[PDB]
Amino acid sequence: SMEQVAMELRLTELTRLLRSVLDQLQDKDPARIFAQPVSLKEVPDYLDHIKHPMDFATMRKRLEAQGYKNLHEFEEDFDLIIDNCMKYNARDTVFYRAAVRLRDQGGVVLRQARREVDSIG
Repeated sequence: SMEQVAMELRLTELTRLLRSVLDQLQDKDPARIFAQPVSLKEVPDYLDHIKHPMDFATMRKRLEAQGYKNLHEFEEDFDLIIDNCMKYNARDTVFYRAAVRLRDQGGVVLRQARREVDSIG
């Protein structure tokens, strides 16, 4: 149908906007701490601690499959990255501190994204 096509154009455009959001958030992680999945070879007990692992490469795979239906879903994944790190790592660690800085800096980007998503529909 023509409606399914229109719906698909909207998803494609959301995917375009979320790609730009993802790039901007990932720039706030210059140490690349959150770039890839925590390695189960190197942290063999990880899944005993963290039930839903997340990282920027994993988000990017979902994004490029047009797997985010709305900004809420995308934000859920970004928040997992931060919240998983803040649980597994102690306060006095470069990892925890990196997550705090990512959360704080990302807030700004995500605030305007929400306005853009609502504004453009």
